[PDB]
Amino acid sequence: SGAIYVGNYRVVNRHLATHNDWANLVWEDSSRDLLVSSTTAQGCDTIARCDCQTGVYYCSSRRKHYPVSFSKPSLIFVEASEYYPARYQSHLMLAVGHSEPGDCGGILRCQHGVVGIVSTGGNGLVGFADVRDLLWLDE
Ligand SMILES: CSc1ccc2ncccc2c1NC(=O)N1CCC[C@H](C(N)=O)C1
Ligand SMILES: [Zn+2]
Repeated sequence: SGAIYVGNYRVVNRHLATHNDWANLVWEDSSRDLLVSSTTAQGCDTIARCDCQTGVYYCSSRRKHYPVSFSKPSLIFVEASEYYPARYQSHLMLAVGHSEPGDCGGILRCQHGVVGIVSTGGNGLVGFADVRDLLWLDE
């Protein structure tokens, strides 16, 4: 679990969005596993606007932060789960690191700010949904 709070927006994994997230929907994209909802309070976070490929992510299954080198956002095949059929997820970045399903929502950050959130994983792999292209989050 986990979310990004910037301005009057809350960014979450679309597969973990609540009834309240859907009732205050701003934008969602099943192909990116992202959902953004509106908030009444002003949010705590800043979004990176960069091309960093190194950063640090929070891993809830270890209560620890880990450094990672990650690929550029791309279209990656993702196996079928209880939430989605087998499909290509877009704007996804992969890295070597520990992750478990409950780790989705953990923030990936670089020196410039929030880069994205955990969205997929595998045997010694972890995937992050990029948010750096969503320029409207800052306005
Ligand atoms: C951090 S999530 C994770 C981690 C390790 C895992 N190992 C083995 C198998 C699955 C793992 C898994 N789950 C995962 O990738 N998906 C299920 C939830 C929705 C995700 C999506 N964005 O389509 C795909
Ligand atoms: Zn950066």
